[PDB]
Amino acid sequence: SRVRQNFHPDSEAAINRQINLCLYASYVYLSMAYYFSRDDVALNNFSRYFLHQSRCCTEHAEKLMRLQNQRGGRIRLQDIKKPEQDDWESGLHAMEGALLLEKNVNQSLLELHALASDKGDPHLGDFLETYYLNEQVKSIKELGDHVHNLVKMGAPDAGLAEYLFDTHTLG
Amino acid sequence: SRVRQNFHPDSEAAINRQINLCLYASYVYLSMAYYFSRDDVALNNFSRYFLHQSRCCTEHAEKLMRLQNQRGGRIRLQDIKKPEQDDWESGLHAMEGALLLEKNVNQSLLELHALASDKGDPHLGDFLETYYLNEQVKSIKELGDHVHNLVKMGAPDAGLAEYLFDTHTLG
Amino acid sequence: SRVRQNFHPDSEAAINRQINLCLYASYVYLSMAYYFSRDDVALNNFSRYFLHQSRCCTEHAEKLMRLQNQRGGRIRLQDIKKPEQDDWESGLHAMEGALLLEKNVNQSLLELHALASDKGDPHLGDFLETYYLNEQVKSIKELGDHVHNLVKMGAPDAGLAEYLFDTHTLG
Amino acid sequence: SRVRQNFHPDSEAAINRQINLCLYASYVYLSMAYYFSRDDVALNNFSRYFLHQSRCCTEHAEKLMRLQNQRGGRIRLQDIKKPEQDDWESGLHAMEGALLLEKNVNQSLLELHALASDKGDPHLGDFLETYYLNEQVKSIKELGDHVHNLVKMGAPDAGLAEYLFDTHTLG
Amino acid sequence: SRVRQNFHPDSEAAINRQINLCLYASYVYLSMAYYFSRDDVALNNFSRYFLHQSRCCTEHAEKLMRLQNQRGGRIRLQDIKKPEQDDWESGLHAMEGALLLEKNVNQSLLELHALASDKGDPHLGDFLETYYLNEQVKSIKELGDHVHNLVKMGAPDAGLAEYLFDTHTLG
Amino acid sequence: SRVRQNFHPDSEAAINRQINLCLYASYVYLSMAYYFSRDDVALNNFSRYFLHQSRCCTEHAEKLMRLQNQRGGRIRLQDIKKPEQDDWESGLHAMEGALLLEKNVNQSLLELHALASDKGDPHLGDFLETYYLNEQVKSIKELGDHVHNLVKMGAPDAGLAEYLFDTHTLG
Ligand SMILES: [Au+]
Ligand SMILES: [Au+]
Ligand SMILES: [Au+]
Ligand SMILES: [Au+]
Ligand SMILES: [Au+]
Ligand SMILES: [Au+]
Ligand SMILES: [Au+]
Ligand SMILES: [Au+]
Ligand SMILES: [Au+]
Ligand SMILES: [Au+]
Ligand SMILES: [Au+]
Ligand SMILES: [Au+]
Repeated sequence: SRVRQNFHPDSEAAINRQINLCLYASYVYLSMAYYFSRDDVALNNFSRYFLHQSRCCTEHAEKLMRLQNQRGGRIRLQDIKKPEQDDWESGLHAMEGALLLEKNVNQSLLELHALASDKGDPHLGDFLETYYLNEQVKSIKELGDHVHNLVKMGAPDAGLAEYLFDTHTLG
Repeated sequence: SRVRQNFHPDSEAAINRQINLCLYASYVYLSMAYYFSRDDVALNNFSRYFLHQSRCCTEHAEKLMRLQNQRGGRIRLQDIKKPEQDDWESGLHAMEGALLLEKNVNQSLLELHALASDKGDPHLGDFLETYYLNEQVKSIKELGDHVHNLVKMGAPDAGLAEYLFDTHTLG
Repeated sequence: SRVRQNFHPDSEAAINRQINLCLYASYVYLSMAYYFSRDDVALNNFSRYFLHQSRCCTEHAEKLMRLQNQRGGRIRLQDIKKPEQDDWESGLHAMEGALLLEKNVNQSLLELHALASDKGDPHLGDFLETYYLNEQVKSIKELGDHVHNLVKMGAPDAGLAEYLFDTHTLG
Repeated sequence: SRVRQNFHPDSEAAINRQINLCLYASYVYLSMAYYFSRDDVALNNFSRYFLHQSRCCTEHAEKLMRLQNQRGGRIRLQDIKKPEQDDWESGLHAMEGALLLEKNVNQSLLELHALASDKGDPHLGDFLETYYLNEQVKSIKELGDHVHNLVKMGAPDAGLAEYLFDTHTLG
Repeated sequence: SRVRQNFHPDSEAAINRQINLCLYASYVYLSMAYYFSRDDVALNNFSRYFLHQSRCCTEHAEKLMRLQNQRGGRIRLQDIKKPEQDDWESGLHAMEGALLLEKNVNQSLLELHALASDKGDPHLGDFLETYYLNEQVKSIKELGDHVHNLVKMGAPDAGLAEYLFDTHTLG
Repeated sequence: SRVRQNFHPDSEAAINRQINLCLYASYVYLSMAYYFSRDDVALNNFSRYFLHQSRCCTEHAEKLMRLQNQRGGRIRLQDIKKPEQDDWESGLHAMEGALLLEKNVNQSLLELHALASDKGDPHLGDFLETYYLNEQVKSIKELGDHVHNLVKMGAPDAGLAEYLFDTHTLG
């Protein structure tokens, strides 16, 4: 590419892997969003919350695709794997699944940053720091908060817990 | 499900297949969108055009997921297959690929409508007619228009054709 | 902590030390602020200037406390030592004391950044770069400017110097 | 000091002690504020509530420093001791700790007022009455209200109590 | 300098070299801008485009001069060399020359960043990342886009190519 | 050139020399501007004043480049020489240097006008009269005013002089 400069083939490949992972995380969140609008779950603010999470991950996936083009890399898409479950069991189980998902996404981003550093690619390092790493920390912290409150309130077995959390925290 | 009524298991399964197909079509269009923002393609209104196509297909996929929940069906997600190509070759090739994609999506919707009719599900039939069938006809017609003009202008080999089409029709 | 990831115990401890140092710097500046509103000093814009410096350091201390929580560390507070003097002697002496204070704070931040780099913590490195390191450089530069002008004007012994600097530069 | 009049050295010293105590109370409240934004506590309106308490105590400390200067006294700062705990255990425990803290601060203010009266310093007595004594009574009453409601709701062991109090009373 | 801290003499010297290079790039772009307003070239949006490029490089040069002062370095100016050509031959030749110029400027910035990293100067590294490295990537990508479209349209020999590109892309 | 009329080759060459001289004067003023934002000079309105002088000279250089194109001449750029000093010593020394610079620029413009008159080029003569000669007289007069006041105030050795001039005249 006539724009390519200081852009290692390993970084290009790692960006393509991260694109797939952010698309996958978007899909997991979409699955969770529509679990909570089932007639036998019906927690509409959990639904809205995870739909917003899904949009955020889609935006980050697209920004990585833009980055690939900006640097002269070439996007290579792969299948987006279906999520591990269609039935997410409870508000608490979904929040815990989201927390684990984001820590896995965070680990991948940190490994991508370490690669960028190894290859002396400060543009890529800054891109990750500016748009990904602190956003990931904020989301993980928020999910941790939500898990804590749900557990303390007695979710999933206490009948009022997820209902009240849906209407107060996620409202 | 305590909401389920007149909703055949075959229709539920066929809705799950259509959800996957609309997500797949969304992915194809996303792939096309970022092909046109490559530095060696750089047709930004083709890029915008296919990104909009992608959003429309995502909306239709989500509306089918909502429908499944509304009727008491259960969403079952599957892998979203990667598109057939990462390199879409030209503006004309992409428009022709999109036209073929939409005719395939349209055929699936029409088969879904025929199933709904066979199972005496007028709610499902109306849902498809109201939100899917005429939108598909409009999009196919528009893609046909675009293919015709691109071919007549001399795309892909004529150097001004896709450039001028990008700036005039898709601008 | 269920949110903790890639966060080294040394970094957590170093953050707790920096919190104490930023609180201490806030206290020094508060002391300076109220020195200049003594009836036998009465330089109200020096007073306002150092009060603003104090608020800025309090904000940075709180942002480090927020960071500790965001990353799953645990805040451990220590005594905030009283400043070295209650009588800051003159506008020039206070500005020189502030310059030395900020260089000490800056050195601590740079050592914290070097630790973050050693521990492969790019989130922490970026946090320091984004919110602390350039703000410190700007403040040190401004204090250098003020010291230069005060010295050139003949502070502290020239009777008009601090009075005129208070009303023109700090007004 | 050429402004000093009817201002007893004991009152000056007692004002310096009260400044340290109000700064200490500010620090305790800051500690409490950031306890409630831990991922394993996550009661953000408790956090906001105690942060506001902290700002109020900082304002009262500064107003005492202003008073010292207004009367021709000389501010003598001392170390601000760290709070007794970093882990405040629960919303109820923190509210009870705050109530005890404010009664101790109130006792010190009342002793300061008695000193002012003994030394025939009505300006100092009025300053305390106008800006400190009724504000202290209001805050103690409010903390008493909060403690009562938390206890009645079943805090800290009842899972919904602090969550609901956070969102309704402190929201 | 009484403000100088953690600022290596090599970094100071390298900043002075980068200032000259950004001023030089500004001069090249100014030369290109007025080539396109010749009566025998007369592509006024090419002219505007390169004038804007020139202003951007002047701003970056001045920001490096500000940085030198902020850190306590001392600006040392050198001759600004005249550009390689006064006659830039065509819109396509100028865009290709600009692309090569920016890659050379980018290489210098990346080497400056590597120096900052070697000398443990995170303030300088962040300054380059925040204000220079991503701006350079964006400009190189845009120039790549423009070169691609011009080539595909048949520039410089096809009579309509640069005229149409001037009025559509650069308008 | 098909636009060229009554435009002598000597005038074209002399215009190219004046372009270089106005660019050089712009560079001198830029150097002066950033001398006054050194931490050990820190006269920010001197800095602003000379930056404005620099922009004015850049505008006049560009207007001469436009003139060359308007008349069918061909711009030939040369190196822009670095200024005589990086350290401008004082506000007074810089103002005196600027006065000498502008008289040299003025002499060149007057010689250019005499050439235009010799070659019977009234368009060029009017261009110089309308945009250059009275602007030069105004700037020289202003610099003379500033030099006079600085000298009378006791610059550079009197500590208040440049400080007060910076804040009152140049503010
Ligand atoms: Au993601
Ligand atoms: Au997001
Ligand atoms: Au679709
Ligand atoms: Au659509
Ligand atoms: Au601080
Ligand atoms: Au600040
Ligand atoms: Au207090
Ligand atoms: Au208060
Ligand atoms: Au530049
Ligand atoms: Au720029
Ligand atoms: Au000039
Ligand atoms: Au001017």
